[PDB]
Amino acid sequence: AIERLKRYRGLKNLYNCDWQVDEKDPSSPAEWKRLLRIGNYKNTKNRII
RNA sequence: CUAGUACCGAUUGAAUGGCUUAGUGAGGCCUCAGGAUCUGCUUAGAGUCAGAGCGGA
Repeated sequence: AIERLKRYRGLKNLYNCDWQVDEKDPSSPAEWKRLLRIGNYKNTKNRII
């Protein structure tokens, strides 16, 4: 069970967990800082136009 | 950060409308004049040959 499943964290509730977004785990894509990240898409869109 | 809501207040920017000072004023109508032209009569041009003179539009 360990070698099959060690990657699984286990949680009480997804809505309450503190899972980090840009997690450093190795299966995360090579591009992260390479990716564009925006936040307020609404306030970006209308501003650009 | 964004949204919403308002005040003044600068340009008169740049316009719309009412009132008002001063000055100007189209057009037709009435009236004082003017007379391009057209035409009747008359002594008189000829057996249309001119001129003048008295009228009308």
